Amino acid sequence: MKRVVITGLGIVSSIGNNQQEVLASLREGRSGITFSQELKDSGMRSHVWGNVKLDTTGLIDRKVVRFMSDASIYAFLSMEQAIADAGLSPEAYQNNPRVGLIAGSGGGSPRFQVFGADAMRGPRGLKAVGPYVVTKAMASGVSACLATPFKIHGVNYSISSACATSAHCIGNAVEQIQLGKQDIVFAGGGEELCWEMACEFDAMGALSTKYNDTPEKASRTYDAHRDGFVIAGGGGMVVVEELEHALARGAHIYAEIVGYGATSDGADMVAPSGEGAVRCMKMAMHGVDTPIDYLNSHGTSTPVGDVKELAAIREVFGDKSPAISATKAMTGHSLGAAGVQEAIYSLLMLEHGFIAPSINIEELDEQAAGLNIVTETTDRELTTVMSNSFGFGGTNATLVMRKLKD
Amino acid sequence: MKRVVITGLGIVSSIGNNQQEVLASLREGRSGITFSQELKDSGMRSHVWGNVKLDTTGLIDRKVVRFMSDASIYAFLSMEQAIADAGLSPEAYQNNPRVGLIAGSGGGSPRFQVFGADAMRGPRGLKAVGPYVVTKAMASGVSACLATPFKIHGVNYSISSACATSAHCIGNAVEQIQLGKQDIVFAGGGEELCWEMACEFDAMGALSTKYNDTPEKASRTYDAHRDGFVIAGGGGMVVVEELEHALARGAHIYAEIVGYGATSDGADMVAPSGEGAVRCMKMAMHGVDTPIDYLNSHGTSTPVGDVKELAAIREVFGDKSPAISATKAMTGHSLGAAGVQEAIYSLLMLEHGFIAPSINIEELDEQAAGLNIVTETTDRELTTVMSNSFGFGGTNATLVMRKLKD
Repeated sequence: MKRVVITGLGIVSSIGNNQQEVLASLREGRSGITFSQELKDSGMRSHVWGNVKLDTTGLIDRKVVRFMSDASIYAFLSMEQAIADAGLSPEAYQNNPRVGLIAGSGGGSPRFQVFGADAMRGPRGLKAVGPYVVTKAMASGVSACLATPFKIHGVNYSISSACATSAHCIGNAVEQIQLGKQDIVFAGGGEELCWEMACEFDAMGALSTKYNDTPEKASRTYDAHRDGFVIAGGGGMVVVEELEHALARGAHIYAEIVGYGATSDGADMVAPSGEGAVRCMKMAMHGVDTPIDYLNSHGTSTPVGDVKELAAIREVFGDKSPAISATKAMTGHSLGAAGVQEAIYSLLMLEHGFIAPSINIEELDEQAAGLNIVTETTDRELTTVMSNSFGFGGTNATLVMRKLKD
Repeated sequence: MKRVVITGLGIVSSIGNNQQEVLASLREGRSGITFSQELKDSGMRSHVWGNVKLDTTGLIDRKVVRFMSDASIYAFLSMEQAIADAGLSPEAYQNNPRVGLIAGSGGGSPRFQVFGADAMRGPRGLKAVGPYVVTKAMASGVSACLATPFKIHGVNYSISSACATSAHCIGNAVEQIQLGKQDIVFAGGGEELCWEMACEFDAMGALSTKYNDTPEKASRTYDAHRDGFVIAGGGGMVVVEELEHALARGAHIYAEIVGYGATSDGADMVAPSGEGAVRCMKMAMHGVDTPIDYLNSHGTSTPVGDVKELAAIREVFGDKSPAISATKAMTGHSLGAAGVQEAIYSLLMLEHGFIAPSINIEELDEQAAGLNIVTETTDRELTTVMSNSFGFGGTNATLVMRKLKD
């Protein structure tokens, strides 16, 4: 019966290496997509990506970083930011059984899986593989690599659900607190950016390929000429905390998590049914007495997906369409890190009072007609915001966050 | 405040392809470890494994199986068994928002990650990769591939936590019911068996290498000459259901889940601290008014691990040491599938009234002195059983199950 609030945030993405840079990008509709020589050289048709523009060299202690893959590094850097932003000191969160960590990635580390296989087939065998590939490649790398250095004693595991990954991590963190098991749970995720994983999506025809010469226009949610998502990477982390506990320490509260929906389509393996999304949004709005002012859509910029989601939104809201914008048009699709990053973009909009634009729409899709899709930065006092995450395998997640009465 | 029971089970392991074969093996102390030509040819030092002796060819519909890797296949076959065992008909669990699925694997699919990378580097590029590698390789493949064919509408995601993976899946399934969100949750996991993933553990020195010529004696938990675990694969799945709901339909109840502990060491990345295990077992016994009759230990057959756990058990029980046996001596370590498989071995013991033997102990370790480690099949009425799962990254899980008063 506990109330749950977010008291700190951290982020490393294609549009910024901290919340200050991300905020500026969001206000300006600044694209984080660039041309990738790595993707091109691999033989892929998609040569654009949402890359993290930061050299992480030396940013993490040698003895800690030896066990990590990029998803973990990104998540680790985001957690450090979150801890500082939350105002937490070591004695408050370390070696404390009421403090946990739930963070994951959608793909683990294809790069280190392959590195290990290649090394093993070489003339050096096991010696070339080394003793650190396991923690780099295992699916729970993101949580294992963070829980250990930060001395976490509470829950510790990774949740994985493709594009919905980090949204479920936050939702499950919420449940641990409601259940009275934890006081604080660091929730989020990370994802590496590499051709080893990207080629898989390109082979499936999911990625954009017609705008390689104009990377900033490849990701274009709702535009009539969109042709797939633009892959990205990065990390994000939020401090999910129980209300009394947060108030007792004088924490700064960004918002209260008032709704969480998690459903399944039980239909198609790669395309959304729309029906599961309807159920998901309704579940999250259950008991939310205020209207939704802004909705950060999943909108990956794919022909079928953008539309199914728009159809589900009409079903749920009918004529009360809330303001809508797809930030993926600026950032690209970070897969496992999308859920937490997009929850962070929404919290910043709620905190600073503006709606980030849905950029690159040259010709609005017909099925988007009649909806309030915001295409230019607009200042507006927001109170209740919603963020959708629908992943492959038909797994859906929706989070609803609302300002806590001052 | 709901009570949670287990009403059905399914299993595909090194010691049996169904619960009937597993039961016979457990009663006889029959080893499921064999010599692996695949492991030897790869250049590894460990040439033994706990393989699933079943040809899964044609066992799953073509259109469903095209998206799956072995972990998913093993988990899929286990679910079918569990549904039949639970007495559930399609109209009861399909397209039902109160029925969910939480299942994962520890490594996803190293085999298909590598296959995709190798194909991409060949002369055929993307054409050689194909459109199915994503669902095969993504970390949530096990849940995504099962939720879709079985028409699941409730929760759908994968939990990953190395050796504790499927134990957390079951514990999280329990919480969904206690929260009143679901009536039934299929919980479990699977893990593929391949050199691509095994070499990573061998490179780290975790696997047994001194008994390749006598495979049946390689896994020897508590023996003084153990030298590492024996890797295995397979799957398992249990039907976690709310009590009233189960009684209302006349379900057969194997046991009630009376305790679930989930902790973190926050110490070593690969070795257990023992302190996190103490806290984990205590949390799971919280409020359990009956003594633990039998404890299915994590016991992987490693020098340091077996001992830390034995030390934690002494700390918790002192002089009330319950009967103890490590079934991994017979089955090997199935990683992500270990948790649910071992919960199934314990349920069969509770249901049939016997304690499976801890085999291969020729010379008992000194630190095991004074504990009731069962080395031969012994018939005994059991009432409350406990099963431990401690994984890399210092993530712990303990489940406590008890017979429901007739």
